[PDB]
Amino acid sequence: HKSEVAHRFKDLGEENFKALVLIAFAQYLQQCPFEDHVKLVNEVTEFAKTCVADESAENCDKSLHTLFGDKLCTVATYGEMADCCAKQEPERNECFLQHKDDNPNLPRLVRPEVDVMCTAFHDNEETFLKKYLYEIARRHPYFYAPELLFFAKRYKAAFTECCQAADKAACLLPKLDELRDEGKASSAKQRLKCASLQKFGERAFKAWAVARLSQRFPKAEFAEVSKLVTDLTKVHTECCHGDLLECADDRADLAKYICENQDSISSKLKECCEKPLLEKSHCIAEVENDEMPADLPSLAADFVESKDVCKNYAEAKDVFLGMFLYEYARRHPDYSVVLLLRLAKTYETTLEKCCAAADPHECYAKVFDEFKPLVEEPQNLIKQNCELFEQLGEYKFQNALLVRYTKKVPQVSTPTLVEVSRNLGKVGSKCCKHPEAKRMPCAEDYLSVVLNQLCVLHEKTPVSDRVTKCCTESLVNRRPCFSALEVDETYVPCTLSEKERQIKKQTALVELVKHKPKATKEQLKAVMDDFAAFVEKCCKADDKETCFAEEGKKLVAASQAAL
Ligand SMILES: O=C(O)CCCCCCCCCCCNc1ccc([N+](=O)[O-])c2nonc12
Ligand SMILES: O=C(O)CCCCCCCCCCCNc1ccc([N+](=O)[O-])c2nonc12
Repeated sequence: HKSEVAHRFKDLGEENFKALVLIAFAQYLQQCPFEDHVKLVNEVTEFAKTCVADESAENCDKSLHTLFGDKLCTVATYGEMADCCAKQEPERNECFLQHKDDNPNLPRLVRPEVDVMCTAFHDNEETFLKKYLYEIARRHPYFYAPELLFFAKRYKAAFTECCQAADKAACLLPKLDELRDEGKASSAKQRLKCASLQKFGERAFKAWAVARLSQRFPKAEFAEVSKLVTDLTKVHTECCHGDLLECADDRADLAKYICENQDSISSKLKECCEKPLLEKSHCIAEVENDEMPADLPSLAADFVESKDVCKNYAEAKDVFLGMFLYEYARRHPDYSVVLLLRLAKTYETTLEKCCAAADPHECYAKVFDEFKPLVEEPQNLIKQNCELFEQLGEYKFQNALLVRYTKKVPQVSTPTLVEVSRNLGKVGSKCCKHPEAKRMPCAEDYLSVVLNQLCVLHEKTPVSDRVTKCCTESLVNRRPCFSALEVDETYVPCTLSEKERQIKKQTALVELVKHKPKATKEQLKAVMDDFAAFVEKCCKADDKETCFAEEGKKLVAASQAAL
């Protein structure tokens, strides 16, 4: 047991050890140069082999925070992450974490042309892929390191199969702009999992987990789900605390376990558990929810009618609420996790109040009646925005929400709002196409992450106490806290693209609603319609920028005159 580097090296392999170590160095020291990290990665990788050969060799006994911190401390003074070294453990590693730059300073990543890129690769495949992990982990310091190993293998395959194609650009770019989209979503989706542990606790995270895993594996018993939750919570605690080697291994041992215990988990993991290691864990995560068992008793007899309701609750409070979550969640694949958790806390309060009572049954009898307005509230919201999407179209719909929510929160920065609206646009596409039954959990997967992305950015750049209240108040009732955000008060002041030529128009309107929030949907559409007539006329004159300058600062006091 003596060595922890060795236990990892043996388990993960030479190739993965090197990689996860590079991800971890880039995640802690984001501003530090590429060539310097590789130097250190190799230094510890060579050292780890030393310990595999002899576990009782010098400094092999040391923990990975003591080891990776020291190596990282070799130049780092860095700047605020300079004093992180003085701290001298467990303060040293704890420092590195709180100091992770979510909103980086780092220069914008500019895509060099196909032939240019295919010759940095091929020639030096090695440092090429090692640059990919370096640049991603830097700009995404909560990016699921084991997931990023799978992304590097998808990036290598898009290059070790496209640079050798008749049409190189048509091969590379549709897969390289897919891989780019898929990783931005994975960083956001994991940054929320982390926030759920850091800003809400182990119990909230574990509750989300019990709900979700119960929805996915309804055939599986309660003791089984509880095993997976316990293991899953371990992987993410480590992965979120920067123990990238430990969790990567624990995610591997869990993928393995699921595959050897399918009978007691699901039927839908057949091909998943035949796939290679990195694909395996990813497969199981994106797997389709299994069928809920045929027959099954009504929750009421076990959580309302039973005399032992307050007995089993006072005895084991968390187990009984876990069983409520498990039993409700598995019967409800149609409900979102967040929703199922509201019903669990709602129930928790009815028990906390009623089991103190002289007649608990006559007190908590009508509890499933508190649940109806809770379920109905989002059910109605989806088949509303879906009707509005089918009506207005992706662009117009986004503009409806952009205006609405800029009026509600002009404090939240313009690009956070434009990006928020553009994620909800995807709810209109991707989620409304689905039938009723699949739509609601589909909806939270873009909302949860976009409200949390907005929340996370609000730490580096705080502007409102009102927003900060929702970003903390509660995990689950975050969505209604933003929906019931009435507003604030009286403290308010040519071509080249098409998809982005829309954002240019969006960011403008967002700012326009920032300035004049009293403007009516009549006024705002009248200005944006006369905006369309500005670009249309000027992109067809034979004195191009002469029209943009003179006829542009012509509607400036025709919009400001429409006040
Ligand atoms: O799923 C993985 O992360 C990779 C593990 C390997 C695959 C195992 C099977 C799938 C388990 C799915 C459950 C994921 N747990 C989660 C907990 C808490 C929050 N939260 O926001 O509070 C989540 N948001 O999205 N997911 C969350
Ligand atoms: O699990 C749950 O019940 C919770 C999610 C249920 C799924 C609901 C899907 C309906 C369509 C919603 C689309 C419009 N809504 C919103 C836009 C913008 C912001 N913003 O703050 O910028 C919002 N905050 O709240 N709602 C927001």
